[PDB]
Amino acid sequence: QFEERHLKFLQQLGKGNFGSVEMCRYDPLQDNTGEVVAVKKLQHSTEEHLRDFEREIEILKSLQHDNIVKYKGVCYSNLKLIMEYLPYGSLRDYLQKHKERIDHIKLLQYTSQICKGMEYLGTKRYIHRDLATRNILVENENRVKIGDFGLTKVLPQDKEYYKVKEPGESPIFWYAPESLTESKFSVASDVWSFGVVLYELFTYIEKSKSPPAEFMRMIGNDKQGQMIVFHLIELLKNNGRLPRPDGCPDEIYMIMTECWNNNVNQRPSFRDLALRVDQIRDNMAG
Ligand SMILES: CNC(=O)c1cnc(N)c2cc(-c3ccc(S(=O)(=O)NC(C)(C)C)cc3)sc12
Repeated sequence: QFEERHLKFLQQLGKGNFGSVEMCRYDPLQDNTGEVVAVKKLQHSTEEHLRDFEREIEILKSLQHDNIVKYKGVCYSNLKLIMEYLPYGSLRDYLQKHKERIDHIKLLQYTSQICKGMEYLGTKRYIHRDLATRNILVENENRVKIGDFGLTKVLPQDKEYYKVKEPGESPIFWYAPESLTESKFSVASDVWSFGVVLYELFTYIEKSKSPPAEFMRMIGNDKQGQMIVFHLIELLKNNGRLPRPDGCPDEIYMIMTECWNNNVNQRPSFRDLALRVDQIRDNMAG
């Protein structure tokens, strides 16, 4: 395992209401020859939260895939998860800061990798429940990985869905309708979220174009607080949806819209999604 005493803090990478990822240097020989790693820890340890963190760590440990962040180990005294440090960080920040270097063909390469990373999860009956460009990491120009599994749940053997309602704030603007109204999470709800990820990528993370910004405008910025979800549910029930990002090809937007089907069973699989995207990639290549 990794010793507490040998992990040097360098900087904070992410923060939340119950988590944090810091950039650290694991220098066991204290001779500045150790590698830099990412360490995630609970922002406010609660036994409930610690139990989930334990399961999260097992989830990631059971995953080994080119498009999934690598698990390096744990750190015991306050549990700490030691992962590989992807130098380009989140896809959300990367994309926003370097939009001039990333074209549509690249966005589709990232898109395809995310699909293969999600198909892999589904193969283990794992439901991510939190896909968003802020947890997709960039190893390099050409490689992205799903980098966080803090809300990931395993489907029970007898059901094709999982019900859960965790205390606090949820990323509602990425949630499928049945997840908002019924707290139901499945591969299909992951596909709904995937379509929001696709949207994100093609907006190049323009601040006014984010899902929250776009939905709040549709709902009405003069909105309340507990009633926000209620209105969001109505808006999606009447087929209201995120607009086609600027410069986004009609064939890409249709993939997004198909992922955003109210009919849970009518949404495409991650395999077919990879298929259509790779097809489009080729059609743009030659
Ligand atoms: C510049 N390089 C980096 O920044 C970097 C390098 N290596 C990594 N492995 C990671 C992982 C990151 C991350 C960031 C937010 C979330 S999150 O889903 O929002 N969850 C919280 C905030 C509660 C932790 C998950 C993971 S960034 C990053």
